[PDB]
Amino acid sequence: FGIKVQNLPVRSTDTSLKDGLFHEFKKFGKVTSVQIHGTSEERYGLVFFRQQEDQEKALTASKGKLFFGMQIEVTAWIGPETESENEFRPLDERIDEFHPKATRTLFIGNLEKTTTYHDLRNIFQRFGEIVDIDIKKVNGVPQYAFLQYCDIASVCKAIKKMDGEYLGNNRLKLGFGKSMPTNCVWLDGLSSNVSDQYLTRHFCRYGPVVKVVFDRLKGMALVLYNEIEYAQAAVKETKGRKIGGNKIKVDFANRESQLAFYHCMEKSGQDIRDFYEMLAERREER
Repeated sequence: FGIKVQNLPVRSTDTSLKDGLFHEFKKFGKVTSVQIHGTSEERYGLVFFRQQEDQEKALTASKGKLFFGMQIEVTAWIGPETESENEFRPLDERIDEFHPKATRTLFIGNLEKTTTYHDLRNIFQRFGEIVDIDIKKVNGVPQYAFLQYCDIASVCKAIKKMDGEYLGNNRLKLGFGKSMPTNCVWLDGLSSNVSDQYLTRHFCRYGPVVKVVFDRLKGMALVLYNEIEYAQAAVKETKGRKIGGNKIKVDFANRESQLAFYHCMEKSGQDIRDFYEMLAERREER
C-alpha cells in the first residue's frame, strides 16, 4: 500500500520533503503515513495509502512526474510476502542444463554468519559429487558460497530441491554461479562414437588445442588451451550448440575440476598420459 519516492533534492530538509510528499500524493487518495529516510542522495520517501487502488493510481500517474524540480522515480514499496514471492517463486521451466547461464557452480546466497562447510556438504552432497566449496565473506562475515559439482545436472537438482529452504534462520537463495574463466573447457553429453580427431579439429577454431582428454565411459571431455581467451571463446561459442551430433553442456574446468576428472579416468582404467607432458619430464631430468 506504499510507494517509494527516490531522487529528492538534497538542499531540502526532511520536514520540507515530508510535507511536500504528503501534499502531492494525498491527491490520489487518503494517505496513511509519510516517512523520510535519509540521507543526501540515497534519501527517499515512503508514502503509504489506505487503499491499494490509490497506490496503483499514484504509481501509474507518477511516471516522469516532476517534484520539487526533480524527475522523481516512484516504485511500489514491496511488502514482505510479495518480496518472498519475488525472491523465491518457482524457477522458470526454461531453466535446464542447456540454459546460457547454467554452469557446474551452485551459488548459495543468504548464508548466516555461523554457516559451516560441514553444513553445506551435509545438505548439498545428495545432489552430486562436490568438487569444491568456497564460502565467501561480504564485509567481513560469511554471506554466500560457491559450490562446484562435477556436472550441471547436479546444480539444477540442488536448486529445485533446496531453493528457499531454511539453513539455520535464513532461506537459501540458490542459483547458477558464474564460473571463473580458465584455459580448459569441459564438455558433457558426447556420444562414445565421437572421435578425438573431430574434437581436436573442431576446437582448433578457437585456438591451438594443447590436448583433448575424453572420458568415453562418461561422455565428457577436457579441451585444454594455452590461453584463457581461447577457452573463453570456445565456451561462449559452444554454449548454444551441437557438438557432434548432440546438444552439448559446456563450462570451464579449473584446477580442482581437472584433477577430479583425471582421477575419475584413472579409477576407470582410461589412460591419461600425454606426449608433450612426457617430453617435459624428460627435459627436467637432464
